Amino acid sequence: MKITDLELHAVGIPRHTGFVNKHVIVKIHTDEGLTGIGEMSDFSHLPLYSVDLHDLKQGLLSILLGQNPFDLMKINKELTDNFPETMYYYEKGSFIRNGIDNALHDLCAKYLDISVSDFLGGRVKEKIKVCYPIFRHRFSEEVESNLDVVRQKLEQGFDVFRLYVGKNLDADEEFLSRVKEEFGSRVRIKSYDFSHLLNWKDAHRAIKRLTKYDLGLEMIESPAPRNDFDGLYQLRLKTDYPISEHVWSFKQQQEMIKKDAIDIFNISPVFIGGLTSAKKAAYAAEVASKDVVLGTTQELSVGTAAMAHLGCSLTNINHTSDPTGPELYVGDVVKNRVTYKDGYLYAPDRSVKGLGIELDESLLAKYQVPDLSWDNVTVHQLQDRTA
Amino acid sequence: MKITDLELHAVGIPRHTGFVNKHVIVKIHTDEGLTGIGEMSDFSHLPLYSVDLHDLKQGLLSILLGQNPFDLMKINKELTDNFPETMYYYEKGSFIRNGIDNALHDLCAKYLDISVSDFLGGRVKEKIKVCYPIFRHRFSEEVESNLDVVRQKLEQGFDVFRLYVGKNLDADEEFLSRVKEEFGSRVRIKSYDFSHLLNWKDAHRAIKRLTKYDLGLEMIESPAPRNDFDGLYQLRLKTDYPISEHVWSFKQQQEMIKKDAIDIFNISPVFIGGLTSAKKAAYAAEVASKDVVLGTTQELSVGTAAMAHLGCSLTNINHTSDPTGPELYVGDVVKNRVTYKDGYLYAPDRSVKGLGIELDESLLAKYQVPDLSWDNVTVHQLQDRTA
Amino acid sequence: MKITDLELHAVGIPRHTGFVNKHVIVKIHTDEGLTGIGEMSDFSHLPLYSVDLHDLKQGLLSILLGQNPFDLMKINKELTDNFPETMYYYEKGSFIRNGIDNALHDLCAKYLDISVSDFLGGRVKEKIKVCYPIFRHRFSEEVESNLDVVRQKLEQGFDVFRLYVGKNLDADEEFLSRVKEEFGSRVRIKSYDFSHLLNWKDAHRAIKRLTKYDLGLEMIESPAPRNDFDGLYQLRLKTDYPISEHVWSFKQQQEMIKKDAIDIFNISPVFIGGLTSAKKAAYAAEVASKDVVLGTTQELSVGTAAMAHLGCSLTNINHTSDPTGPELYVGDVVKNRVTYKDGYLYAPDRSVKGLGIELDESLLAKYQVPDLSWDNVTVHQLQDRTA
Amino acid sequence: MKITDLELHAVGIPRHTGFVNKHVIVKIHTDEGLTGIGEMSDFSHLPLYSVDLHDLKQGLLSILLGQNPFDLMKINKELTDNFPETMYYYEKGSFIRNGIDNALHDLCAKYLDISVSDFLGGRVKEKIKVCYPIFRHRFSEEVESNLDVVRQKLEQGFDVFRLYVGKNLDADEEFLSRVKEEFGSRVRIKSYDFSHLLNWKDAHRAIKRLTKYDLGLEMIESPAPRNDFDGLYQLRLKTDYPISEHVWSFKQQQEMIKKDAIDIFNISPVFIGGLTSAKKAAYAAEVASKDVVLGTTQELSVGTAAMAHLGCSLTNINHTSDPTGPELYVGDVVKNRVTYKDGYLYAPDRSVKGLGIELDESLLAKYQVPDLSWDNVTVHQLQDRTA
Ligand SMILES: [Mg+2]
Ligand SMILES: [Mg+2]
Ligand SMILES: [Mg+2]
Ligand SMILES: [Mg+2]
Repeated sequence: MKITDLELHAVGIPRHTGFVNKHVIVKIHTDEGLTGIGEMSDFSHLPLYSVDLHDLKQGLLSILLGQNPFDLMKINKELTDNFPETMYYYEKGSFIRNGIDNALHDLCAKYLDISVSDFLGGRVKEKIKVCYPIFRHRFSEEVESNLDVVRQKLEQGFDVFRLYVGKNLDADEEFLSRVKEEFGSRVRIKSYDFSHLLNWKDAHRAIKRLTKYDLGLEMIESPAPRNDFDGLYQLRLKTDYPISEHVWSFKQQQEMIKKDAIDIFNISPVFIGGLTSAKKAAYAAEVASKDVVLGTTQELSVGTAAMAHLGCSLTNINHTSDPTGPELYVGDVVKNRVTYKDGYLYAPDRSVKGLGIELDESLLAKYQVPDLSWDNVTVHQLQDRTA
Repeated sequence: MKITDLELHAVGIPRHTGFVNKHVIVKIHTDEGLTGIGEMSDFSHLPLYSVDLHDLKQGLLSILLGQNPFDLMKINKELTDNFPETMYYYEKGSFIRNGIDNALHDLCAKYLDISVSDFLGGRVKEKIKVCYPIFRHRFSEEVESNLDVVRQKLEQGFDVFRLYVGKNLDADEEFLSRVKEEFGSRVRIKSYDFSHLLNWKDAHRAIKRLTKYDLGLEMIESPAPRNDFDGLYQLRLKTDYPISEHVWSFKQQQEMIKKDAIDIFNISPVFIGGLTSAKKAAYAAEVASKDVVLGTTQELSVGTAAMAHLGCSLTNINHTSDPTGPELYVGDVVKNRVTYKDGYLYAPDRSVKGLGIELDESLLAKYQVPDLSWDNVTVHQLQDRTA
Repeated sequence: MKITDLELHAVGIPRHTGFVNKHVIVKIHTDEGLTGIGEMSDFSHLPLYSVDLHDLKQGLLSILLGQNPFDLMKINKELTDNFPETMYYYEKGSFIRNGIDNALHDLCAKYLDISVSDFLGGRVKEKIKVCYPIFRHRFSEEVESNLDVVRQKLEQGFDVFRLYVGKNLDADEEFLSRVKEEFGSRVRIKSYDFSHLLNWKDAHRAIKRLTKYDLGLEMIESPAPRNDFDGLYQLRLKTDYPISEHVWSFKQQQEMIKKDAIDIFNISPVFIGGLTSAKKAAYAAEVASKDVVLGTTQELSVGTAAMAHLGCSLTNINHTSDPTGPELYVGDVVKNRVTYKDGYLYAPDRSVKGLGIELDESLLAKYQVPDLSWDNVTVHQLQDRTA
Repeated sequence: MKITDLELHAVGIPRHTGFVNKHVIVKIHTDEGLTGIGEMSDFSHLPLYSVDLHDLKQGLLSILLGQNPFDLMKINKELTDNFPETMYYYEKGSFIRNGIDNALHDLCAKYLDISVSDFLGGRVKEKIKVCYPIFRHRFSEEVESNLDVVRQKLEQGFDVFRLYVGKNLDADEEFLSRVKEEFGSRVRIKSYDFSHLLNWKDAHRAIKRLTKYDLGLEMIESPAPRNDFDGLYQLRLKTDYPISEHVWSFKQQQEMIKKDAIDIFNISPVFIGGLTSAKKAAYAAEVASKDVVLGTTQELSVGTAAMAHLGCSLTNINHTSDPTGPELYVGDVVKNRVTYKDGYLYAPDRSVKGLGIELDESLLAKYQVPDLSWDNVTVHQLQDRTA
């Protein structure tokens, strides 16, 4: 059993918010004809440059060609050796490793005729509560529109959301006020995400005024600059609400643990390099008796299926998670998208081999994009995921 | 696919040193007729009391009955809930969880017709260098005999050993002197193990005089009392040689990491609760960029096969490990013991499904013991594994 | 005065060691016809992926178009906003910002008819002592060859070198022994560079044995993993020799200062984002009363000219620096390379406007490369700069 | 291009408050006839002794004679070597270095026929919000008068002020109450300045009662004794409002950074030694991701012009600054004072070469003073700037 070829299909898929993300669907071929599919999710984050996929294919084939897909530890080591962890939230090399590693999980699972679930430790639950995102307001005039989103998604079953805040505290507070005002306890906003936009003492003042509205608030996320472990700690000591932060590298996670800087570790395959790396981060968190939430970069059904399996295998997830990609994207690349019911992400059928997903070549062709080049976008738009 | 029954076979197997250990071979039965075998290795450690196996079977069946053997995360959680981690090196509950978890790995692997290796991440190497133990000298008159052991095992292929020290520094030094004297660089003693017998400043003085003899010394092990994280740290700062310590609980490992108390994490399934728990500890160590060595309690071929698979899957093992059970025990319970060649433990045939081991009912019956009751043994003998 | 267009010329230039690096020569055009030239130096470092220059041109033009080249603070802010600092040594976005910022310095200087020197604070000296690099030995058989290099460069005027160590301590020591042996005090090796390959306690042991040879040793560089501020500190407390480390981001530099983790801050434009960013790092170091050495990634004459001006403006450089690119590369892209005499890098003629360098279109065309795609190279080769 | 002579013109200029300050206007002459003008601002601060200007001219000429005005790094080094930093807020040597360095910027800019702005990094903005000062009340009877000042300056365009507090908390509170009472939200008091008069726990109690009045409060300044880094830290942890402190020396700034003692670094050329030193402090603050406010000692138009250019070049100024000298002084020494409109300090015309200011010899002669000798003044008056 050995890898013989690799395919990288770039796609451009807009969201209902109008923001257009580019992803790369991965295909790993073997000698026995079995193919694994994966996803390098959302390359549309800073820095403002793009990876050459023709070159990337050679590099990855160079690493993978002839390897036994079951040597995940070995292969992941070589992937990390060629794509070092950078201590940065959106390292494109992490998205790359993720697409390879999750495609390998698909490949291995299909080969054994089992669900990726049974290759990750099984099930602890069959679905995980998630939340729909309301992107940050920079102006008060954006509030009304986001209120329609709440009203609309709530009707479709999502009773839990999360709010990106920090750029205009007045608009943030206005939105929260309007929500409480109109839906009362019908809607919950499980977290206010600062996206590392504020220094901790500034986050502290903002947290203090935003938490006047507690609609089932579960955590405050990224309330300090990237890698400001000490800032996170001081803030963790000053706020009653749990402090969550994303895990984008092992070194960074080690440091937050040593400093006891946070309460909840937001782990998501795409930012840490894949399912193999996510399990490592998750287990490190378990060993440290730390809570975990399944974060997201908002991925397509292939990626969401992968994280769904992993998510339903974790025993230390006691809060609402964030993957709602398929609901946010107007398009997708599979025959049947992962399912969301009542604000819950369902783990794919445990009977279906592999990821429990199937590619739709017509959709691939439809959303096909020549490369990962950027479009006219502003820094603010990239940070807020707006258009 | 569901568990229907459980069997616990107690065996008494003496070592060439004369010390007699009791183990429990595990059998987990399923509805589809597939059975997984495991090992609760070496119950012959303090405290001086024994577990009732009739009662234990009911308790474990109570947890396992009807469960899907693939729900390792779920099952391990319940096992931990019923057998809490105690922060003690020889918690018998850990040996118990270990036998269940490794039998589950055997069961799952057999079911998918693959080697436990392919269920643990694959292979990074095919064998791991190990060392033969020379138990501690309490009197100078024990030296000559242990020299015969070195001479004899060296001839059989083991060129690396490890020495338990601390009770009689004169005898320790005498042995080391005699070895260097007779074998020169032909034999290596990769570590001096204090077994937590000394307070750190005492270990420091002992380390200082013992390290006059460096026959390829790789680490100093357990040079501080159990759980003395600060003592380990101070000592780690005063010694050039790496400091290794056993991982017997997640809380304990978390603390050694936060304090950066050691250089090498000695991880072994039996002391942490099984393959699932060992992978967690191993990954926590990887996330912390810490070195790892595969420790041991000296197990039979069933247990050694399990650790062998795990060992050959780890990427952060850069020193000599310790599992040499089958070489130390006069007896075993399998048709073909795991193989040792040139001081290397070979991972079982990757083609053979499961653990790659086969029980020999005649041997089970031969070494069969009514229970895990103790024999006339002294505290010193239990700490040193002597007779 | 405003920017109207941008040009990115990729070149492939091999070294005498055989390693082939790819660089990008930058041209920023203005409405008044004045053009500034810059250099995005050495993209041939991990991670193993490449940036699309067609896309990059649009992104950068998007930021620069219409801007007044004199608004360095403003422009650098926007550059950082689009290419966030990642806490990683070889962030390609940093190389990119560097090429833009140094071309802007060239543009502004030419506009005022002055040397970039007079735009950076003037001169403190006219030349800076540098050292020629001897790349790391992985095998003893590589020693003889590197000895020829020493003998040969020494004859050409370089009496100071630096050695990359860490992978084969025996070969390192062998080389050092042979040098001392053959040249006595004629040659100096100002530093042993570990390239973050070892954990600090391991570096400590290595440092201890390598420093048996002190041929004018000035510093130990990168003796701890990337961003291991605490490891650097502990080591700084255990070694008499100064500890130097590269500055690859402001956050990272801030942390090393707060922890007093090192003795010498190795600052180089290419890794921190340009001359503007390097001055900031340099001034931060001055405010902290910390020593500074001008590091390097080994750049062409355009980049070397830029760093030369900056280097001769600093008052806190009291050790030998590292930029010897033009001596290491078989080719270059200018009419007259920067000059090295007696192991000193000379700052370009202070009378010549701009960088004091001139592009040679024929050379640009000669070493022209279609893109920044990778060639068959190994991880080891990328870390050691060998072929 | 070389310096040939120096002139120091002492002037005495009273404020509308009646306090009389002495300044020294600087003139640096060159061989090519180009002259740079500068300002050693406000010598009227403790300690109670004065510098001999005849002697000072010899000393400075001794340092400057024959030097190339463009060697700012070199010259500033020599200036610091002759006028060491003392860790004291009002070190007269700092005022001296400032006048020389800013005159050198004027000289260099004129020489290149550009604005000092284009010699400091360009523009990030064209004006900076500033505040008018209300000096501290020692008695309740001083309140009414200061209320007239608010009412009057507000009418002239200044809607933001700052209040010096600490000696009579009752009068402080009375003033604040009266302001809120009469102007509501029309006037803002961006900061309460303690002038290091109180120990931190005392400042904490005072802060607690004064902040009952929040008229757009932006920061609490100098709430701890001079150089009490630990006191600033403890207080920074107990107050929600940002803590700002002046930067009077590199060593002091380094220490506040290492201890993370404050939120806002108040940087002003006069207290740190000039534009060159201010940029260093500013960049150190940028590298540390710390906020900055342009402080002041209240300077004439020459000095205010200099700081204006620097201020409009900084990217990390996100609060209201303090330079309002020309509005506070009844007299000045230029043909056209820097302009203030709507509480904003405007950067001098970017088209005018140099500082964008012109000396008025008649005014120099008018406010001419024989020396910097003191007049009958009390300690309280010197601390509060009252008469
Ligand atoms: Mg995303
Ligand atoms: Mg044992
Ligand atoms: Mg380089
Ligand atoms: Mg003053």
